[PDB]
Amino acid sequence: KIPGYTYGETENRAPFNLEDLKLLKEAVMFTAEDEEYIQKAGEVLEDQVEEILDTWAGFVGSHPHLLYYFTSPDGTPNEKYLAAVRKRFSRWILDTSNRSYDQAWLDYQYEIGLRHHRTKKNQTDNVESVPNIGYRYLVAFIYPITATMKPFLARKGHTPEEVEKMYQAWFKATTLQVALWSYPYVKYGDF
Amino acid sequence: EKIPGYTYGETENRAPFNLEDLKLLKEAVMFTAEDEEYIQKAGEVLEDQVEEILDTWAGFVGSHPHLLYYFTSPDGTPNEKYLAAVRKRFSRWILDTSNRSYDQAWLDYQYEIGLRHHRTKKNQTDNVESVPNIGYRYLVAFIYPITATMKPFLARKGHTPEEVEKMYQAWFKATTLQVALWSYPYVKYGDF
Ligand code: HEM
Ligand code: HEM
Ligand SMILES: [C-]#N
Ligand SMILES: [C-]#N
Repeated sequence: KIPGYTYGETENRAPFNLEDLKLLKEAVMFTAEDEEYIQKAGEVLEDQVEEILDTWAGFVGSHPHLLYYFTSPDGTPNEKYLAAVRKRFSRWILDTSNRSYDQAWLDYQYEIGLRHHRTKKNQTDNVESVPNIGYRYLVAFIYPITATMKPFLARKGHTPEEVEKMYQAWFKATTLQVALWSYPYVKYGDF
Repeated sequence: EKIPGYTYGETENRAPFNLEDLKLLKEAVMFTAEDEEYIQKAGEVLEDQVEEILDTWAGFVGSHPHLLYYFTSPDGTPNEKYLAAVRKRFSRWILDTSNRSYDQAWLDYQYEIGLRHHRTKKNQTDNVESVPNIGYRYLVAFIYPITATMKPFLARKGHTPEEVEKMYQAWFKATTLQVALWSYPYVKYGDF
């Protein structure tokens, strides 16, 4: 198993539904063309995940105010926390590429938002760490997530056109997800 | 000659986020002095194309009833006065993003723009009757179509793909940065 990974088995139903999802996909310009290319992105990234995770960890770890969110109260990084999240983040790369974007997917998107937010942060791994990840950084991270993926998307010999389409699909899907993850952060009724 | 409703540098509130917050947020979006240079270049490329850009942007918003919704009168039809007034301020925002120093005045206006999408100030600037709040989910979503809209225009002055990529990436970073700041009035106090 992947510890803490509970896709399909969340305690809550998401507060957004399939119509909300359709409308949000429209807002990020996501179509059947992106369904095709996000799946291809999975195929390309799957065997590169260790290097992708090393790069992502390098980014977070190089900024004290970001590594902060994985620290124990004494200010030192909690390596068990980092390692447990790494395994779930690795799986998220595959889920983004392979899962149907349906009710189960929406339920887990609500869960991931809850886990960055004070509602559930630190509970999954039973760690003691900072209580909340400020929302400002969830939005900001859309950029470095896409920048991290981009070079890896070129490494299986796909055409420049195909690489660009995979990258754009990844950007749309990341944006879509972060928008959903805002739910527990947003003043009730303003989402 | 004054753009109605455009109050850059003269807003009523100091932003709740400061220049140190901004430094740290720039780090999170990988925005550096290099991007300052490339966003200025993007400005130079985009400036004389703004009418086409605005038509393209309006076309996207107008293409989906649930998006055009945010500019509608109670009868469900677009408020053309509202669209036209916002268009002029959006045109200016393209230039500001490219040309202003991201300093305290800039931060203060980012708080203002957030407040104007939010129920706090929406519809007050133009004194219109429209929908009370733009759901935050769409502000985040729109990071994508903003970048997709700018991309082809960034290539229309003969720059190489490598140069267009640097301008595009700078625009993407700067748009993300701004939407992150605009979340402030939407986010539960203490969670931003
Ligand atoms: C585009 C934005 C982001 C993406 C795509 C992302 C991705 C993920 C994923 C896939 C997980 C595991 C979800 C699961 O439990 O199955 C996770 C958890 C986590 N992320 Fe992020 N993340 C983002 C923003 C952030 C930011 C800004 C930080 C600040 C460093 C951060 C730090 C963490 C932490 C500390 C956890 C563990 C939360 C917990 O205690 O459950 N993430 N993230
Ligand atoms: C990346 C996201 C967005 C960007 C860059 C953007 C840009 C802008 C700008 C520059 C303005 C004028 C600011 C000023 O008053 O000086 C504005 C206002 C406005 N925008 Fe957006 N916008 C975004 C998201 C959205 C969304 C999702 C909608 C929904 C259709 C929307 C609809 C509106 C409306 C209705 C106004 C007028 C608000 C008021 O009553 O003052 N915007 N936007
Ligand atoms: C999150 N990493
Ligand atoms: C906003 N348009």
